[PDB]
Amino acid sequence: GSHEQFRAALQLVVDPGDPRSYLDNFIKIGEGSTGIVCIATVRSSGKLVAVKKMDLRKQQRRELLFNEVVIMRDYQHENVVEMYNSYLVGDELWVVMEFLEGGALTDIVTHTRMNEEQIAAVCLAVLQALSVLHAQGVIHRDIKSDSILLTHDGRVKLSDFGFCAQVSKEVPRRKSLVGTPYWMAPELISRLPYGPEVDIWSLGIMVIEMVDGEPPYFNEPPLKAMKMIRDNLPPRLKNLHKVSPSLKGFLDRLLVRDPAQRATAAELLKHPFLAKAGPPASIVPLMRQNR
Ligand SMILES: Clc1c(CNc2nccc(Nc3cc(C4CC4)[nH]n3)n2)ccc2nc[nH]c12
Repeated sequence: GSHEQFRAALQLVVDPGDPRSYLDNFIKIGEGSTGIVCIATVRSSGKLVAVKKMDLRKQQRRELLFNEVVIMRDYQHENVVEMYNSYLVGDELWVVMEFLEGGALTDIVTHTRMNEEQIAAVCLAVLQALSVLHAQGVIHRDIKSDSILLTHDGRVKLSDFGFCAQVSKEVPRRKSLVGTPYWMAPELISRLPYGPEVDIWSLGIMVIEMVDGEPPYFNEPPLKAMKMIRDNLPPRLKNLHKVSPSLKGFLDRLLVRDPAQRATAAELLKHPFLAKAGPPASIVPLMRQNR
C-alpha cells in the first residue's frame, strides 16, 4: 500500500497521460543511478527531446523523486535545463526535457585541458543558477561535472536536481547524508547541520576537476575518501603550477572548511576571476565532435 501511495502522490504533480503516444524513435543514451535517459522525436514537430525514466521500485529514497519534477518547474533560467512535461508511465516517472547536444561536462574534463577563460565561463554559469536557487533556500547537493550539460554553441546549464532539499525559517539546515562522496562538503560528511554553503564547496571540487581532470582522493574508495575529506585540510591542486593567481584566489574562497567563512554565490559573482569568462563560443572547441 506504500508504493501505490507514492504513485498517486506523484500522479498529482505530473501532467496527465502517456507521452508514448506522441513520441518516436526512442534511443537510449545513458544510465544514471536513478534511471536511464533516451532521446526521442516529437512526431508532430520533429523536434528532439530528452526523456529521463525512473522506476519507483528502484529508488534508494522515493520521496526525492518530487525534486525531479518540482525543481525544474518552479525555476526557469538561462542556466537551468528546461523541462517540457512530466508523466507517470506504468511504475515509471518520465521527465521530458530539453536536449543539450553538447553532453555532460565530465567528458570534457577527462579528455582535454580547459583554459581559464573556459573554466571561468563555466563557474559563472553555475553560480548564476545557484544564486537563484540559494535565494529561495534550495540546496542542490550534487554539484559536479556530471550535473553540468552543454549546448553546441557552448551554453552551460545545471541539471540533475533529484538530490535537492529545501530550507526555510522552520527548517534552517539539512541533516541527511546526500551527494557524491568526493564532492561532498566537510560539514555534510561530518553529519552536521548544513545549508547552501555545501554547494559552494562542491563547485570548488568541480573546479579541481576542470584543472586536474579528477576530484581529490579519487583513487581511494568512497567511504575512505570521505573520511579523508573530513579530517584533512582543503585539498590541493596536483597541477597548481598551471593555474593563475586569479584562479587560485577565487578557489580559496570556495574550499573553506568553515561554511561561515566560505563564500556565497552572490559574493562570488562579483569576484574578479569571473571577468575572464569568455563568450559561449569559447567552449565550442572542447566538445567531442569538434576536438
Ligand atoms: Cl545518463 C546522463 C546524461 C545523459 N547522457 C547524454 N549524453 C549526451 C548528450 C546528452 N544531452 C542531454 C541530456 C539531457 C537531460 C539529462 C537528460 N538533455 N540533453 N546526454 C547526462 C548527464 C548525466 N549525469 C549523470 N548521468 C547522466
